Amino acid sequence: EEYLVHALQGSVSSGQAHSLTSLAKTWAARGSRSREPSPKTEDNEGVLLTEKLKPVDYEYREEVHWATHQLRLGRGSFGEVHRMEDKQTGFQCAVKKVRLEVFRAEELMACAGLTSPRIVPLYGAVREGPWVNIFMELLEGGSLGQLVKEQGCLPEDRALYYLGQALEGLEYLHSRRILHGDVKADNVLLSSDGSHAALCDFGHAVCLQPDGLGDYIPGTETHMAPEVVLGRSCDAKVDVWSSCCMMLHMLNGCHPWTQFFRGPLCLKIASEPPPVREIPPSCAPLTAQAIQEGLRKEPIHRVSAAELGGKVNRALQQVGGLKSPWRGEYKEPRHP
Ligand SMILES: Nc1ncnc2c1ncn2[C@@H]1O[C@H](COP(=O)(O)OP(=O)(O)OP(O)(O)=S)[C@@H](O)[C@H]1O
Ligand SMILES: [Mg+2]
Repeated sequence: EEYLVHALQGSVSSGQAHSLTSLAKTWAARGSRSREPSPKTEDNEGVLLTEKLKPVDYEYREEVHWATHQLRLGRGSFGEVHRMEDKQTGFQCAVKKVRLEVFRAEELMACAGLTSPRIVPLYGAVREGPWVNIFMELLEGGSLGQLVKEQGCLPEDRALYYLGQALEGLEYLHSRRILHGDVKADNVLLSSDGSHAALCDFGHAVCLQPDGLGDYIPGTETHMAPEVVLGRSCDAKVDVWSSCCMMLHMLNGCHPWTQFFRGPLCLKIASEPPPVREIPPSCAPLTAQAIQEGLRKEPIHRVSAAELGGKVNRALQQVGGLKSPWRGEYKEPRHP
């Protein structure tokens, strides 16, 4: 690895996941470093995983070999995301811009090389000094979070449908010993037609060591599982808890806890019963039952992503499949 990395450094190369991953480890180390003076030559290095993004003489600089266009797609706690165009190939994709000082190699490790349709393909990453750029398929339907905001709430059938696809994605991750670390609506991306969903945002991902146990800071407070808050050992079940919080979010048009408690929520999530009281009463028995098994406080008793995927698939059948329209009528969220 050490020899490989040395070769990659200073250059933007076409290559494969492991190369990107190995280089990304060096980036995390440099982000921790003390403030230094800017040199005259700003380091430009990375690797791209598709020939639709082409370096030129081992360089890939914004406003030279590529550019952003139009308004921002979105911004989370760590990165701004834009549409982009490669000036050589004309290819369009998304860029997530992250400062080196907050970057984590795991964000790439957790999705470079993967090939689930429920996970955004990673196209590569290059850095211009402290500016990290992460390239990935552009999805024109926005985030599930944006949809929930627009529509107010989602119908039970849309909610079940998307939760199911998320769990397909989590099962793929979990079987590869990857924890997503921040499952929520804002980190699920949609097609133009709203038919396909894919997980994004591996900024809080951790690579579960062969043990299958974890380092792990959670991404979003409202979606934290009790075992996390209690500071105990964490596994993939953490994600299924999160997915059920996202489920509640879609149904009620608001995160769990929020309407009832003022932060911090660590105390509450640990102290209180799981927020199954926030399951709408109008929900079908199989929906309520899935959400309840996913919000078991003891992770050992909590269902796996695969197990829950089954339950929610059947619950969708019970409500009579995906009938509701895409971008339908507004639904008033639960009020406090
Ligand atoms: N590939 C993409 N295509 C379209 N929109 C995207 C894409 N990636 C991200 N977005 C949007 O940009 C937002 C922020 O991107 P994220 O990757 O979630 O960044 P982030 O939330 O800062 O990451 P964390 O907090 O470090 S896990 C998402 O909520 C989406 O709305
Ligand atoms: Mg995000």
